[PDB]
Amino acid sequence: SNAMPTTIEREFEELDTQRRWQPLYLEIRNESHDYPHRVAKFPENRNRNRYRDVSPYDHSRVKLQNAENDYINASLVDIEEAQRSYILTQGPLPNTCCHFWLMVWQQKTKAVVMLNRIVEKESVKCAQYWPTDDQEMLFKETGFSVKLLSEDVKSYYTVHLLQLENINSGETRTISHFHYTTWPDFGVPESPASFLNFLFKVRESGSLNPDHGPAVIHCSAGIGRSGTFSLVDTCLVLMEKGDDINIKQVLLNMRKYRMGLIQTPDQLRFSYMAIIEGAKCSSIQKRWKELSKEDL
Repeated sequence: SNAMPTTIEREFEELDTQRRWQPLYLEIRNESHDYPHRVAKFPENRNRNRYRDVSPYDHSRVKLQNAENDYINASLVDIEEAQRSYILTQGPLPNTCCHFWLMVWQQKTKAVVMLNRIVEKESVKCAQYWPTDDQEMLFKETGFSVKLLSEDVKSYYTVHLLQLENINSGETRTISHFHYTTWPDFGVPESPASFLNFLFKVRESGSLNPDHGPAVIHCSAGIGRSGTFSLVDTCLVLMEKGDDINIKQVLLNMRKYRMGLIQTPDQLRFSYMAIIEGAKCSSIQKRWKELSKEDL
């Protein structure tokens, strides 16, 4: 529709030309406001944090309602401008899987987006908090069980349909669990197409829309891969609404909700590439799907 490169396109060109991705990434690190995270650093919360230096801010943390200790390492990332809100969280610990499902229940979450593998370069990054066989999984501490209803196994992701049961009330909800299986830790998806096909499979289930609770997005720390997913999705939504977006300023605004979103210069560059390609969307999504080779 315009011959002239968009601002984002031109920024990308000269960022690449001048090899300026690391300096831009360092600028974002330098301009990121720190906010209090006292609750994360309570001594009784030590066994609730996977990583010492990845903490939710006091002002945006997700609270476990009606619990002795209401702490979970999870952040409500709220972009009013985009009518978009996500929970970003760490990969649950063996002792916080029960808190995870409580939070999914209380927040009226329909979708969980998992961007990590359980084991990455011989480090355990997440507990297996959902079943893969016909066995009901019990979370006695918060009173939930999870059962696998069905699964769709693609070449680079699986979608699990889960029955989450509040055992105290008998009430059940179907949760879509979108598991990206080939996005390495501190790394990037194989292509903008593979990432975008995944994102649009999440969108198409209705799981990111205002009529459900916030989607829960997690990886290992809930900032790198989770920040990439959330940034791209938020920038795309801002752009269709007709906003003329600065990706750097959108990232600094999302970083006010959860520290350290986007962990590498390459992740930042990939975010740009996915936003540039994503801006082009019924047939565009058809090409992404085929280029993703999801059926191999």
